[PDB]
Amino acid sequence: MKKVSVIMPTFNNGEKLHRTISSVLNQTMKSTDYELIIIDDHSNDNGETLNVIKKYKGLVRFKQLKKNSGNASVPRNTGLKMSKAEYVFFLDSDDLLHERALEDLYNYGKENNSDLIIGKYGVEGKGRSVPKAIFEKGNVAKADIIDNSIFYALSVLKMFKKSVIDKNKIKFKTFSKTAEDQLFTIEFLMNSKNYSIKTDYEYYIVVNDSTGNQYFATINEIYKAIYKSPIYKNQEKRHQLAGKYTTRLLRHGQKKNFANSKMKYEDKIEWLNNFSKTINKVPRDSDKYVTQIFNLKLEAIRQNDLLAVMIADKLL
Amino acid sequence: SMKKVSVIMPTFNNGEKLHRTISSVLNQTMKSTDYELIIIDDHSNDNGETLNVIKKYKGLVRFKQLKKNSGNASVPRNTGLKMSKAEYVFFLDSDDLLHERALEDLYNYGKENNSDLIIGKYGVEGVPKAIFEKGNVAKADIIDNSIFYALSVLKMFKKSVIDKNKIKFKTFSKTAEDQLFTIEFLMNSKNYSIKTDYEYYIVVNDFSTGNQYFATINEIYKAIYKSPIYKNQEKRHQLAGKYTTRLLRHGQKKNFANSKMKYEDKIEWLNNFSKTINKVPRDSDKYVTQIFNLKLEAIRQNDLLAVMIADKLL
Amino acid sequence: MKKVSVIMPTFNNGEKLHRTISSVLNQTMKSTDYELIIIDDHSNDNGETLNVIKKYKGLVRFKQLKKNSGNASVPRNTGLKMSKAEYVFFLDSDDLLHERALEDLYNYGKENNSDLIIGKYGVEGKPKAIFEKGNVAKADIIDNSIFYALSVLKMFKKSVIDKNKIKFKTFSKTAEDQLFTIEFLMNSKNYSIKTDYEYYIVVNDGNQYFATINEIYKAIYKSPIYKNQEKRHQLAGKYTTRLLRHGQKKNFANSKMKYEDKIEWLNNFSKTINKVPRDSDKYVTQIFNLKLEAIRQNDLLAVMIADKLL
Ligand SMILES: CC(=O)N[C@H]1[C@@H](OP(=O)(O)OP(=O)(O)OC[C@H]2O[C@@H](n3ccc(=O)[nH]c3=O)[C@H](O)[C@@H]2O)O[C@H](CO)[C@@H](O)[C@@H]1O
Ligand SMILES: CC(=O)N[C@H]1[C@@H](OP(=O)(O)OP(=O)(O)OC[C@H]2O[C@@H](n3ccc(=O)[nH]c3=O)[C@H](O)[C@@H]2O)O[C@H](CO)[C@@H](O)[C@@H]1O
Ligand SMILES: CC(=O)N[C@H]1[C@@H](OP(=O)(O)OP(=O)(O)OC[C@H]2O[C@@H](n3ccc(=O)[nH]c3=O)[C@H](O)[C@@H]2O)O[C@H](CO)[C@@H](O)[C@@H]1O
Ligand SMILES: [Cl-]
Ligand SMILES: [Cl-]
Ligand SMILES: [Cl-]
Ligand SMILES: [Cl-]
Ligand SMILES: [Cl-]
Ligand SMILES: [Cl-]
Ligand SMILES: [Cl-]
Ligand SMILES: [Cl-]
Ligand SMILES: [Cl-]
Ligand SMILES: [Cl-]
Ligand SMILES: [Mg+2]
Ligand SMILES: [Mn+2]
Ligand SMILES: [Mn+2]
Ligand SMILES: [Mn+2]
Ligand SMILES: [Mn+2]
Ligand SMILES: [Mn+2]
Ligand SMILES: [Mn+2]
Ligand SMILES: [Mn+2]
Repeated sequence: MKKVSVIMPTFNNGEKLHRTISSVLNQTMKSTDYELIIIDDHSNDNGETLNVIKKYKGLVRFKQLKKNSGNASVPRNTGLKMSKAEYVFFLDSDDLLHERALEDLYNYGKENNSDLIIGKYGVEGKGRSVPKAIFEKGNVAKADIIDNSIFYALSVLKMFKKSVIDKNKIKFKTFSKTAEDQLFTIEFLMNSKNYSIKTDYEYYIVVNDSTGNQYFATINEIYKAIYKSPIYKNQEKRHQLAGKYTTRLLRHGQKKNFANSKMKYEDKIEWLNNFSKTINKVPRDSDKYVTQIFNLKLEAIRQNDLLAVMIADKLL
Repeated sequence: SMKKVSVIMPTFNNGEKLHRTISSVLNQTMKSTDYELIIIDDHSNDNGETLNVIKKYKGLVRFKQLKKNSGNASVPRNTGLKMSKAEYVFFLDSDDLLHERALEDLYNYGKENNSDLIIGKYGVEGVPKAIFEKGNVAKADIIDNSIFYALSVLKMFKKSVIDKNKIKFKTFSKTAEDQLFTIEFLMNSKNYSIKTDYEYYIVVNDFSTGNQYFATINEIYKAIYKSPIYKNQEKRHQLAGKYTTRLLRHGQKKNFANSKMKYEDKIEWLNNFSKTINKVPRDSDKYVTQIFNLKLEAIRQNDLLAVMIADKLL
Repeated sequence: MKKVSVIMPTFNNGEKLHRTISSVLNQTMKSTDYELIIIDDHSNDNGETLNVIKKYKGLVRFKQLKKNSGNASVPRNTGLKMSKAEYVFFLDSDDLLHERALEDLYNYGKENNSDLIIGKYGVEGKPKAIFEKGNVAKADIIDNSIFYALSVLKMFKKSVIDKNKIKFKTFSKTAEDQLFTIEFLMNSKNYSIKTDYEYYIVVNDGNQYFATINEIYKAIYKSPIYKNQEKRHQLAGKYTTRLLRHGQKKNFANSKMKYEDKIEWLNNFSKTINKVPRDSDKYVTQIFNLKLEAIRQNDLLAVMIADKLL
C-alpha cells in the first residue's frame, strides 16, 4: 500500500506537462512510497499530450477516458477508484509541487493522525491570489474550520485520507461547471475530525496563465452536507457552520455584485430567483452567524427583491 | 370636609424598604388631616413582611389587600381610584419618594390656576427634562411644554375629570398603559400646570409580539381623535403627528429592524406597528420631524427591508 | 418671401415691452428681409399692453386672440400659420435680441443648409454645454448636448415645420416646448450652433406631463431620420438621462407632496417609461441605475431611497 497517490487529470496540456510531471517525480519521498496517477480527459491535441505521458511509461500509472468530460470531476473520480493508497493528493496538470511536498505533508499527517493536510500555496504569475488567512498562524496540528478560516480555502489541492473518501462514498459531482471542488472538500470536512496545516514551505505552486441553475444546485448540496454532518451533529453548530459559509458566499461567490452590474435585467431576475430559492432552504437560525454588515443583502436575497439587493450593494 | 389629595400607592413584595416611601408621604408640609394615603397591596406573598410594614401605620393610612396578584399597578390603582373622594389624586409607586413639600406645593399651585393636572419635577436616586426647563408653568400646552415626553402617571390629577369621563387604567397590556391613562386625561381636560421649585417626586432606580403594546398605542391615537377638548380636526392631526414623532424617538424596540430579533418576530412587530399607524390619518405625517420621512413611510408600507434601509440611513 | 419671421406672444407685459420690440426692430439684418409677428394672448391689463403694441402700427404684424389660452402654445401656432418666411424665430416677450442675431444666425444657416440654428444665450438678472466648443456647422444631438437646450428660442426652417405639420400641443402646460424641438430634431438632419455673441438675452424677473414625455419617446422611435433601431435606443436612453437630471418634479419622492399625489405621479411616470425599451437603459448614466429601475417597478419607497443615495 502506497503512502500517497497523486491524482492528476490532463487535457490538451502538450509539452508544458513535462514540468508538472517532473515536479512530482523529483520528490524527497521514496519513489516506491508513492505513485502518480495521470487520467487524460480524452485530449484532442494531435496526440501531443498523450505522447508526453507515454515518455514516463513504467514510472506513472495512466488511463485515458473514451470521451472528454469537460472538467476535473470524472478524471479525478477515475483516479480515486484506481488508488489503494493511504492518502490521495489532487494536483492540477498546470501546477507544481515543492520537492518536499509529499514527504512533509504525509509525515505531519501521520504524526497528527490527520484526515486532511493543507500545505501553504505559492503562486507563479500575476492573476488569481491564493488563500492566506488559513496559513497566518503557522503550523496547526488540529485546525478548526472557523478559527483557521478553512471555508476560504476549499480547493481540493490538498492531501486527503483515502479511507474517509471510501467509507463515505465521496465523489466529485458532475452536473455543474463551478463549485464542485468546494462541495467535495466540504463533504470531506463534514465527515472527518482531524485537519492539519503545514506552512514551512510553499508546498503547492498555483500557476496563473450562466443563469446559476447548476451553480446554485451545487451550493444547495454544500448546505445539505453541513446539515447532515455526522461529525458536527449539534444543531446549533450546523447553524453556525452554515452562517459562516453564507458569509464566505457573500464575500467571494460567483457574480457576487451582479445586482448593479451590466447584466440584462431578465438575467438578473433569473440569477436572483435561483439564489433566493437556494438560500430559502437554509434555516434562518443560521443568519445570526453571518457577518452583520451583510444583514440587509442576505435578507434582500431571501425576499427575492432585486431593488433591495441593488440598494444593499450601494450601502456596502 | 373632603380631602384635598389622595395618594394612591400599590404595593407588592416591597418588604422593610417600604417604610421609607410611606414615611415620605406621612411627613408632608400639608396638614395631615387634609390628605390620605391609600395603600393597595397586590397580594404580597413575602412571608408577611410587606403586610407587617403596612400594619405599623395602621390608623394613619387606608388599606385594601387584593386577594390575588394582578401582576402590575393597573388593578390596584383602579381600586385606589374607587376608594378616593378627594379633590385630587396623586399616584406614588411603592419604591419612590415624595419631597416633604410635594402635596402642599402642587395642590396650592393647582388650586391657584384651576388646574386639572399638576406635574412636579422628577429627581432620581441612582427622568424627563424638556418639560421642566422653563420654570413654573401655570397654563402649559402639550406640544410647547413637551408633555408627550413625560407621560407617567406620577402626577396630581383632578378626581372630577377621572370620575366624569370614567377614566381607568387598562388591564389588557403590560406596557404603555400608564401613557394611555395620562393621554386620556389630557384629552379630557384643558388646564395643566408644571411645578419645578423642588425635585418633588424622587425616582429610585434599582439594580414580545407587540400585540398588547400596539393595542395601547392604538388607544392613544383614538383618544386624540375623539377628544371633546381638542375637537378641531387639524389640531387632532397635529397632536397625532407629534405623538408619532415621540414614538419614533423613544418608542419600544425603536431599532427592531436591524436588531437580533428573529425574522418571524420582526414581521409580527412590524405588522402590528403598520396596522396601528395605518389607522392614523396621513394628514398627521406633515407634523412628524422630516428626518423620519422614509422610516414612517416604510412602516406604513409594512416593508421590513425598507425599515432596515431607513434605519441604516439615519 | 422674408428671411425671418420673429414670432412674439404677449400677455400683460406693459411698458417694459418697448425694450423687447425695439431689440427686434434694431437688427443689423436688412429691415425688409424680416418681420415681427406679435400674437397677443388676450391681454387684460386695462389696455396697457395693447397701447404699447399700437405705437408700432405699421411696423409689425399683429393678431389678438379672442381669449387667453394660458401659455405660448396657441399664439405660437397662430404665428406659424401667419408666417410664409424661410425661417421662424421664437422670441419671448420679456427677452431681448442682440442686434446681430437674425443676420448672423441666418447667414450661418444659409451657408450650412441648416434646418435649425441655435444662438448662444445671455442673461439679465440674478444651457451651457452646447456652446462650449464654439461654432458647429453640423451638430450631433448627443455630442453637442442638444437634449439639454430644448427651448424653441432658436431659428427653425419653416418648410420642415410645414411639411411635417409640427405644432405646439395645447393639452400640456409643461414640456410642450421640448416636444416641439424634439419632433423637429427627429424630422431634420442639419443643426448649427452659433456662439460669436450672446445672441438671445433671457431676462429673469402628471397625467398631461407624462402624456407629453410619452410623445417625446414616440417621436424618437418613429424617426424617419434616425431609422436604425440601436440608434433609437441610444437617443431614448440619452433623453432618459436628461429627464432624470432636469425633469419636472425630479425630486418628488422625498418632497412635501401628498402621498396620494406621489403615487399618481409615479404611476404616470412608470407607465410612460415602461413603454420605452429596456435596450435604452444601458445608455443611461450609471448613477441613475437604481432610480430608473425603481420607476420601472413603480416602487415609491425605492425611488425615495434612490434619491437619498444620490
Ligand atoms: C483559482 C481557482 O479557482 N482555481 C481552480 C480552477 O483552476 P484552473 O482554472 O487553473 O483549472 P485548470 O485549467 O488547472 O484545470 C483543472 C484540472 O482539470 C483538468 N481538466 C480540464 C479540462 C477538462 O476537460 N478536463 C480536465 O480534466 C485540467 O487538466 C486540470 O488538471 O479550477 C480547478 C478545477 O476545478 C481547481 O482545481 C482550481 O482550484
Ligand atoms: C422608568 C419607568 O418606566 N418607570 C415606570 C415603571 O416603574 P418601575 O419599573 O420602577 O415599576 P415599580 O416596580 O415601581 O412598580 C410600579 C408599581 O406597581 C406595583 N406593583 C408591581 C407588581 C405587581 O404585581 N403589582 C403591583 O401593584 C409596585 O408595587 C409599584 O407600586 O413602571 C411603573 C408602573 O407602570 C411606572 O409608574 C413608572 O413610571
Ligand atoms: C427658464 C425657462 O424655462 N424659460 C421658459 C419659460 O419662460 P418664462 O417662464 O420666462 O415665460 P415667459 O414669461 O417668457 O412667457 C413665455 C411666453 O408666453 C407668453 N404667454 C404667457 C402667458 C399667456 O397666458 N400666454 C402667453 O402667450 C409670454 O408673453 C411669453 O412670450 O417658458 C417659456 C414658454 O414655455 C419658454 O420659452 C422659456 O424657455
Ligand atoms: Cl484553497
Ligand atoms: Cl463560489
Ligand atoms: Cl409646602
Ligand atoms: Cl398643544
Ligand atoms: Cl413622566
Ligand atoms: Cl406587546
Ligand atoms: Cl381644538
Ligand atoms: Cl413607548
Ligand atoms: Cl406643529
Ligand atoms: Cl421636463
Ligand atoms: Mg403635615
Ligand atoms: Mn490550474
Ligand atoms: Mn492554466
Ligand atoms: Mn421592496
Ligand atoms: Mn418604581
Ligand atoms: Mn424599583
Ligand atoms: Mn421670459
Ligand atoms: Mn419674465
